[PDB]
Amino acid sequence: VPRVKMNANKKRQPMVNGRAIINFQHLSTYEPEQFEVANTRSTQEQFQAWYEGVKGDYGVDDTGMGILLNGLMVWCIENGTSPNINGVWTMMDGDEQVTYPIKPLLDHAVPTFRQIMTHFSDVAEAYIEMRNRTKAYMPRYGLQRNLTDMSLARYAFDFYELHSTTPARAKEAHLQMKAAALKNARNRLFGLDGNVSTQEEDTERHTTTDVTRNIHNLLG
RNA sequence: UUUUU
Repeated sequence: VPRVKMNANKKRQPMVNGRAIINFQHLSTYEPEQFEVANTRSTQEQFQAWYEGVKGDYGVDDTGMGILLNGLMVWCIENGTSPNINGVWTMMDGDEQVTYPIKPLLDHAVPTFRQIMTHFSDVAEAYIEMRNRTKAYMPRYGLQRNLTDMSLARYAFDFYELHSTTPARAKEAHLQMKAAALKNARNRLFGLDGNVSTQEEDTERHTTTDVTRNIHNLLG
């Protein structure tokens, strides 16, 4: 008495013209990563374009970017990846402090800069645990949110990506800090258009006329 | 979706 193996498909199906459109053979093997089909982060083409833009502006090569990306990621952990950031971002070269401009780093991000840094969310999460083994390390973003749980330091930056299995109680904490940080976020599409209104005067000026025009139909 | 500095 062998054991039968069950496999179910079809059932309802779209059936646009009497036959199914879904390729169930391909659907069985089509199991991509959740972050590869999410619209909350930049695509591979957009991320690749951003990478070359930073190279052409800073002038460093591939090995230089590897060092810079580590410093930039740490800076983005402490300081949020807001589109309004300006000035320079700093990294420690052993003992001295070196600064790099922020403006060229924001120009080549086709989507918002937070989507670009979302690609570093998995690496950034591992960085916090590496720091939180012998010392209490809390990112400045988590300090500004008044998060009193040091165990939930893995999730203390604004470019963190939610996962199906990685967070269990951190989902509630991460969303609460997002709501607190976005309590007074204005959303205006337009504002201060480039037109200055005013008007245009098209009238000839002659010595025989007055400041504006001649006087007619006036008696006295 | 964005908006978290």
